[PDB]
Amino acid sequence: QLHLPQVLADAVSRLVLGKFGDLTDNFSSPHARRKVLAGVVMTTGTDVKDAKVISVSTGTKCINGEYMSDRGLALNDCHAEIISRRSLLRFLYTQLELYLNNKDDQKRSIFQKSERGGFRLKENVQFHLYISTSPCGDARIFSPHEPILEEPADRHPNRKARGQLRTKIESGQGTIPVRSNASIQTWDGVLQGERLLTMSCSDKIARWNVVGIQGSLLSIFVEPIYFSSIILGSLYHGDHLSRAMYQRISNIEDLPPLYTLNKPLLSGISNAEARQPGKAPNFSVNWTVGDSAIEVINATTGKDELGRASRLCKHALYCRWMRVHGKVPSHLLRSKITKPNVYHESKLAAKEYQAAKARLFTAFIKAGLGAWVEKPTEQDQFSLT
RNA sequence: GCUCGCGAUGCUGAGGGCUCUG
RNA sequence: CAGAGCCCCCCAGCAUCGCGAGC
Ligand SMILES: O=P(O)(O)O[C@H]1[C@H](OP(=O)(O)O)[C@@H](OP(=O)(O)O)[C@H](OP(=O)(O)O)[C@@H](OP(=O)(O)O)[C@H]1OP(=O)(O)O
Ligand SMILES: [Zn+2]
Repeated sequence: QLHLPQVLADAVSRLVLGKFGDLTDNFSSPHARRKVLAGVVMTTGTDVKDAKVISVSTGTKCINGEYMSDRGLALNDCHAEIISRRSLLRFLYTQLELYLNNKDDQKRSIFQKSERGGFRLKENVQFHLYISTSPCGDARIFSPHEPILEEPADRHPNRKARGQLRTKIESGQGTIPVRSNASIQTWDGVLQGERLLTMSCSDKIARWNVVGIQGSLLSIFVEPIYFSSIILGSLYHGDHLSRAMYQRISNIEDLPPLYTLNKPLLSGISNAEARQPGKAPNFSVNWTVGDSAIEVINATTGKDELGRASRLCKHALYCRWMRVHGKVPSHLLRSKITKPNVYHESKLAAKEYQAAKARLFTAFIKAGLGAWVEKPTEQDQFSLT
């Protein structure tokens, strides 16, 4: 019943692991098998009773080059924390839908009207990201073991490798830097046997710490949302994590209004999780609050065991978003969208968000940390049917 | 305090086998 | 079908140590 850093940390770890318990027949389910667990916990006050597990996810793999969807039906990245953020997106959509059904529901929604336009978060609402381990890339690649109590020092802080943007690589292990002669990925190229690169999770969370967690489409509706804390259940290295999360791009400049370099609370837990026994599960469990049960997606194909699209895929989210745009008057829009059709275009409508993202990419380039690796354009070139 | 090159030893997503278990 | 253990091999980075060169 407190709001100290460590008490908070242990609290959200406890809550997420517990909720995952409730969602998997108390860890008996075959879908309880996991290597990395992640989740998001909301707080609406300094008391732990005012804390609510929003989303829970597992997974350690990414889609194969073969199975990319030009329709956006696949999950490109099923590393636990990424999936957690996507589930959080679903929750946000649920809350916007809450605000827009009847005036009676508004008092129970986490959103309210914004004197700058569109919607914003009610005071004292905070989100907290939990990961059972350090996010792949800069935050963990150096020292993938627990820290030792005598020498927590990097011992080689000023190396070029430090802070560098790195990518998950298809069919290979370790998270590798970006190529100096990195011919940007092509759709037909990747489908023709080329190796798919995906930005590491450290890099992605830094990105979230600049452009927000809501992504481009929700910035049409809502003001930027940031994580107030990042809790690691194991492999917590303060200096490395702090570097990866924000510190390495302190040199960033000229951010659009309401956009800051978020520096969330970083904290491990008192009792670190031991490495989960057995093979690393082929799949990725997800769950958002207000759902009947978990959803199991095959991480290699980005779909479930029967080829059905996930509720977290680009398409589904776009459908939710479209259904929110229908119910929102143009004078409550932060950005002008008027008549939306294509995914990529609707993303580009969030001009401020896109400018912030540009500032991020430039921030990384100037520090000598590399150029961000985008999916081929064809990925976001689709509409609903 | 670094960078590059060459080695040595480890650490961290594929592919292919062997054995066992419900 | 599902799971476990072991083995072989690949992946391109990271760590440690040792040589050579340079800032
Ligand atoms: O949760 P993630 O797997 O990281 O998904 C993101 C997300 O794409 P969706 O929200 O459409 O799934 C980004 O979209 P934003 O909301 O940040 O705009 C997109 O960024 P772009 O807008 O630049 O496409 C990025 O893809 P990219 O690789 O192009 O950065 C992509 O990440 P993945 O491509 O790794 O799924
Ligand atoms: Zn990751």
